[PDB]
Amino acid sequence: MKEVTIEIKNKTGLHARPAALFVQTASKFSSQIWVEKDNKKVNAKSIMGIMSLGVSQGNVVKLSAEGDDEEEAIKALVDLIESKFG
Repeated sequence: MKEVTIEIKNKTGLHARPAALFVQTASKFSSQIWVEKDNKKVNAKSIMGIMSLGVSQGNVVKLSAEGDDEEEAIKALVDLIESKFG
């Protein structure tokens, strides 16, 4: 299991296209991936889960993954977030 604490810095946070890019990037991996904000942990592959988290610009979330490609999965999301979703 791999976990990372990270600040989301893009305008819309986890909303709009960035929200879709995020969901589709996690769906690329077989591992189960979660996002926690405050006290609420949701599935990173679920758009409804991400929306319910209400992640805005500047918010600090905790990404975690568990599976055969958990390291690659976390790395992929980190690189995506750090590029501010292109």
